[PDB]
Amino acid sequence: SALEYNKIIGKGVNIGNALEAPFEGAWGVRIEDEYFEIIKKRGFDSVRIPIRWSAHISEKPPYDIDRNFLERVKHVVDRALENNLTVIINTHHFEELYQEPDKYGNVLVEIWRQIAKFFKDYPENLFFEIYNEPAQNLTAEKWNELYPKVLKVIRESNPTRIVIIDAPNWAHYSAVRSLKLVNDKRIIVSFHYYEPFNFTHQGAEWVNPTPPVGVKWNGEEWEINQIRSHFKYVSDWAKQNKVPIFLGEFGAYSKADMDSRVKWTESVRKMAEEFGFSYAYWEFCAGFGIYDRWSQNWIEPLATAVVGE
Ligand code: NI
Ligand code: NI
Repeated sequence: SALEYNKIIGKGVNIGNALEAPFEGAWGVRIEDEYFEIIKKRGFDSVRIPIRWSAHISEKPPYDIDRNFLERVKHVVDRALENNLTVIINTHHFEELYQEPDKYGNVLVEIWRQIAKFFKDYPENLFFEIYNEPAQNLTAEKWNELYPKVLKVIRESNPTRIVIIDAPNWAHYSAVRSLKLVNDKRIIVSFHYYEPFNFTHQGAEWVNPTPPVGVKWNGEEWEINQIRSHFKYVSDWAKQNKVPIFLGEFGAYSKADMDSRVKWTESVRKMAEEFGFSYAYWEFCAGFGIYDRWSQNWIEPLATAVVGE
């Protein structure tokens, strides 16, 4: 039945550079109501909404999320659900957790206690995702310890809602094997795919050091074969552990030449489809965007590379 839920993720897109910034709009995107209609009409099944809850909580236990922030996330979720999209909400960019997980693990626990309580009565097509891209000091070991704790508390108020568990090491495809799965029939494991990194993140200012621009991805056979090896590796593991897979982010930065981006994106997307993985493109309208807010239209053929059909 987890597999049937994964199928309602289907074809997805992240709304990035929005609520996972230190505040909404700081990174260039404010989520407009009309985007959900636009995304649904284009052919997507789902949206994934990164959210930096840790920027809108009290310092003192039990770390109350600010009420106006919760109402803003409720509005966004509501608009997406009213467009009959599956919705995934996460916690994202919890900077202290990356550095000091032992110290901040219980804050993540309490954030999730509140969100889970707030959304408990929501329809089944709202999924929760405990944390985006565990990495740094939140090691595979420490993540295997923390995530079941958060899940326990989500389950107290939401006994059956799908919960997405990311692989550690920035949700690298390889990191799937280092995940210790709990016995829960309502989880989906997620990886993010940006290989080759030198191509998808060429010119990216936020990476140190910035890989140089001008890197090509040609869609040759050995290149395609590379994607298949990575995805077969995840599939093999997922089949053995009886767990659905969500490719929760993939995309190539717009400093890459468009032709390469199109071929890479189409290839990655077709590979996720080949192995039965749901997916969410990174991302809707910012630096990796498939939608142009100024021209008010999809960027083609990259959008088609994502959506297919
Ligand atoms: Ni705030
Ligand atoms: Ni509203």
